[PDB]
Amino acid sequence: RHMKVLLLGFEFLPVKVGGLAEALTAISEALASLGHEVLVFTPSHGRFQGEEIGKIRVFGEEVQVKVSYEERGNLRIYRIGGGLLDSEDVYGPGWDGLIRKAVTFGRASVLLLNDLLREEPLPDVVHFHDWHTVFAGALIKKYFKIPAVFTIHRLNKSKLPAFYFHEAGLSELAPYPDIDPEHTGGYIADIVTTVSRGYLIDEWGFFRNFEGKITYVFNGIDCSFWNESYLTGSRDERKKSLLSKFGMDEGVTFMFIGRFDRGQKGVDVLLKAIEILSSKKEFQEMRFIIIGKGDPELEGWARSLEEKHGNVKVITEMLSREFVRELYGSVDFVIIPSYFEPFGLVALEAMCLGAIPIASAVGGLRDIITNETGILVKAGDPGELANAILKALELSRSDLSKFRENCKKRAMSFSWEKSAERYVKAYA
Ligand SMILES: OC[C@H]1O[C@H](O[C@H]2[C@H](O)[C@@H](O)[C@@H](O[C@H]3[C@H](O)[C@@H](O)[C@@H](O[C@H]4[C@H](O)[C@@H](O)[C@@H](O)O[C@@H]4CO)O[C@@H]3CO)O[C@@H]2CO)[C@H](O)[C@@H](O)[C@@H]1O
Ligand SMILES: [Cl-]
Ligand SMILES: [Cl-]
Ligand SMILES: [Cl-]
Ligand SMILES: [K+]
Ligand SMILES: [K+]
Ligand SMILES: [K+]
Repeated sequence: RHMKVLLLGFEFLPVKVGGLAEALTAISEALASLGHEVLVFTPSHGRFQGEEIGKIRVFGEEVQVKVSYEERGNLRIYRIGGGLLDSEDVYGPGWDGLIRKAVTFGRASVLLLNDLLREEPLPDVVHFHDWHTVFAGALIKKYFKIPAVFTIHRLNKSKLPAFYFHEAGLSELAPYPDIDPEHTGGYIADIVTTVSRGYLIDEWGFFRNFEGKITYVFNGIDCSFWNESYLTGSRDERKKSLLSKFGMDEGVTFMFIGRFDRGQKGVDVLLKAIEILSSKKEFQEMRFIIIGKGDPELEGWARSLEEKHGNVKVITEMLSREFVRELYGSVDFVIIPSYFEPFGLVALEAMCLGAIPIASAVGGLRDIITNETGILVKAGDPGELANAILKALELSRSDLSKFRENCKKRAMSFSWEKSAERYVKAYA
């Protein structure tokens, strides 16, 4: 039953870059609330000012380690500062700084766990996340000999010089001049996981190295935040109103929310799909809201289409999640033309709010979006996307309502509690 878990993560609310902080906080809270004792080690990144607990030696120098302790029942959070762990640049500063920071975090973690073990038993498992925490995971397994579980949220696919493993005290893990840290993490782990069954398959070229000890464990979504109980009026009124607030009268509405970049989130695919459609007769019963920022080229292309058409709105400012929740709760479709997707949180947030997804058939999107709950399409293919948008527009029959309902039912089976229960089996 009850386990004591040591969870190593490189970000953790309130200190976040993208969604990882929130996902790790969610997991920890879920584990805790099932009754398990959960200790979290994570860097301070400059936000906390902890107690000195002793020195470590990193790259020929001494570093005084600091620790801030937050405790809430079975959930125990240790934020470790000292040297590079004080940089506010979570994934820095610079590439070299980052990796030195990750080594620093590895030695600092060992120090802390020794310090703690003076007064409590060893944890039953160490669960570390992403490549940044591999020095720490590998050192803890090595020194304290406890079962390790390695979870990959996103494969960085990059190598480090052996120098770093040597300096970390992990020479035995460095039999070549250059070493893939993700591969090392899978290698020393008793169990490896990633956050979706379709990403595990999309990356089987990597993950097959761990046949026999590899599985997937989905992430969750917070549907207590993402639901419609926060919105008023009916969906028609809201849409009628939003569109109008954008200069447009009613029409079936598609939304994209994403950074603007090449070969990732796929706004370029969508901007092209739109051009492809901007000559059909039905392009006129369609409204597009494009939200994000990044590549200037991609920005201009979007601003230009906005100008060319009184049918396209573009938002490069930053939207609060309260407001995004409003958008999802009022548009007809959300479009998710990713080139790859470890999990698919946006699809879930949208689905929790009755928006019907049209997504690339990549990674977790293939898991999440089943055939009664959204439309899937080849990634990278503007004509396939433009076509799907067309199908959707013809879909417009008040049995979009069947879809919407299926979307909600579905998205909500992705609870964090189920993730946690799943990780617990894996721990055991
Ligand atoms: O099981 C032992 C190790 O397993 C894992 O190692 C991985 C590496 O992380 C991968 O990067 C790769 O190793 C490559 C290596 O990256 C590359 O430099 C090259 O190595 C040559 C080397 O240049 C040359 O000097 C000579 O000694 O031969 C080497 C091998 O021919 O190619 C390597 C071979 O793939 O693959 C291994 C496979 O495991 C894990 O990362 C380690 O921590 C673990 O100890
Ligand atoms: Cl992200
Ligand atoms: Cl040390
Ligand atoms: Cl195979
Ligand atoms: K010194
Ligand atoms: K299976
Ligand atoms: K994701």
